[PDB]
Amino acid sequence: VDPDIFNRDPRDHYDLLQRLGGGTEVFKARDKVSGDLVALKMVKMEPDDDVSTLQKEILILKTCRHANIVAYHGSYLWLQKLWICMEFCGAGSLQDIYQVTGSLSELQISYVCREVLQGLAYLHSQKKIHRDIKGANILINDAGEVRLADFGISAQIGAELARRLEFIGTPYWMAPEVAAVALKGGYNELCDIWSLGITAIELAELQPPLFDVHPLRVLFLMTKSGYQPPRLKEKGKWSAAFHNFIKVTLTKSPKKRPSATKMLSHQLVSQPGLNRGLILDLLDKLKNG
Amino acid sequence: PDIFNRDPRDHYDLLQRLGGGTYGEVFKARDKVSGDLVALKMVKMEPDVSTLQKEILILKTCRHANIVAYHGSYLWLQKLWICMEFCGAGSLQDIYQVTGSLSELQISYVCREVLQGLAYLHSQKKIHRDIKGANILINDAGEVRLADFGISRLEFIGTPYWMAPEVAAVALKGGYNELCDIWSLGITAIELAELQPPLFDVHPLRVLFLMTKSGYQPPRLKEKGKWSAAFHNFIKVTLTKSPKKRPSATKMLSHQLVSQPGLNRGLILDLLDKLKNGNS
Ligand SMILES: Cc1ccncc1-c1cc(N)c2cnc(NC(=O)[C@H]3C[C@@H]3C#N)cc2c1
Ligand SMILES: Cc1ccncc1-c1cc(N)c2cnc(NC(=O)[C@H]3C[C@@H]3C#N)cc2c1
Repeated sequence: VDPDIFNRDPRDHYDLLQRLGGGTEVFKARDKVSGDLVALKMVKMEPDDDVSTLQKEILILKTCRHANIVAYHGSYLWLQKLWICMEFCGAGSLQDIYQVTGSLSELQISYVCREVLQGLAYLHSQKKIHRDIKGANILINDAGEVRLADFGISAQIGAELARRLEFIGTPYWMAPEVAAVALKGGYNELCDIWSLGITAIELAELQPPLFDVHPLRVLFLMTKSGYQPPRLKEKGKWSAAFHNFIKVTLTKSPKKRPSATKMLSHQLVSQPGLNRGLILDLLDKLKNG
Repeated sequence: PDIFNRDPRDHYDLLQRLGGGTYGEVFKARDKVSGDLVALKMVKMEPDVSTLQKEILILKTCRHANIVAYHGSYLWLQKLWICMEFCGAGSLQDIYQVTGSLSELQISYVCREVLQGLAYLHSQKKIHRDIKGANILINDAGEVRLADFGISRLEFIGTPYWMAPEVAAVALKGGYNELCDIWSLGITAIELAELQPPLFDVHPLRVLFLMTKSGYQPPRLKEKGKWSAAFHNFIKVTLTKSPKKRPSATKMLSHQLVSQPGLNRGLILDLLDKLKNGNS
């Protein structure tokens, strides 16, 4: 439910095309009037299904108006099926791409991080947290431009918090550090910086560190006292400025991890020559490789 | 270990819900064979039991005198029933509502017995998370006991390879450590002294937000007169603002208030006697 939801059938305005992506129901679609391409995320919805999560997710997306975040074109409601209409990105995600091209070049990774940091600075300026930064959620269009997508996990966290906030009851025995986690969450937007650092390793190595480890064992490894941030594996392949970018983004203490704005001044993402031309090259490798 | 794949209604007669949602789905029940009374707590399951048996084994390997007795557990139609000791007198909140305010010596004994229970749970990397009068049980032997529901959300997690360490910490523990129990015990002592925690009449949200301000100062006992230096000091240190400075359960057990002589179950049997008089 949304206060600007179009109360009509999206198929009156769009021609459905193929289904997109694992980890979605997302469809490529074409505006019947304009022939423009879009992406339509359909989710069937009984009237008894709780709307809280879908309500927050639409809200999070409509109040975004930034180039590095997939544009929003309204939502629909018809026939017990909700639809979210957003910008379409012809090349899909960076994960879809590197599974074909192999590891990106350092300059390509540098451009991608700058564009992601720009989007994160905008999200964090709205006090939004993405919380699922990864190769699979960084979309690339035919022009080689970078857009951030998939606010599902961000919506889930916000939905449950507001619910845990009004199902609070008697917190009069609650310690101060617990109440801070109750109201604010236990972590802040700097988690997106860490995730970006992991994504940089992912685009260099085709998987995040510890990808071959059982996920539960990973949660325990990262919570141990002596846990050390991960590092690039093939050190000789990369410059010191890239290593430092990983080191600083992967600062273990969130009280010392630089913000998105600060990172956008780092040497790796402030060097000259970073433009979508680097990704047009990557996309040509994808086509002609 | 014995988890029964049986309907617990085969063995017990349910009698009445206990508490008022403060405990959840908890029932007084009678053993159909003997007449023994027990308390049966129901907890819903998903189709997700391996770890379940591990936590059960720990619950019956326990014979700590400050943990409620565990008799068994039933699994039936995706619902887990935990069979426990039944305390006729209920909680300390059940008691002081009829009795009134506890005495400083009675409060000191409770704090000692609760601290021992807390030291046990913390030694298992369990956090109680809900220390308060309503959750401190008193059996007819005069024993002060805590319930161990540590046995009792991958949605938040999903895949963890990209998440920050602090996000993983929130996903596992929850953003804090067992020292939150020490704060809740300090508040509980005040509850036992005044029949309410500090700020009971303020709106939950308001109270929550006031604590996050850096201008927050811990609460204190209402009437400075009725209480001794030891009690006041016990409060001060248990209600330490920063968890990095809050004393552990083991350390708090050496505090003067819970070490003094004369702490014995007589204090609690006296309380039950007063309760018995109030109900006639
Ligand atoms: C990632 C995600 C997770 C969860 N919900 C939605 C999305 C999501 C959102 C959007 N706005 C998208 C826009 N465009 C694309 N483009 C393609 O998938 C190219 C490969 C197809 C062709 N041809 C995918 C998109 C996926
Ligand atoms: C604390 C807790 C937290 C969450 N879930 C269950 C319990 C719990 C566990 C147990 N083992 C109990 C055993 N006995 C009682 N007794 C009464 O409530 C007497 C006053 C009623 C009458 N008549 C309550 C019990 C509550």
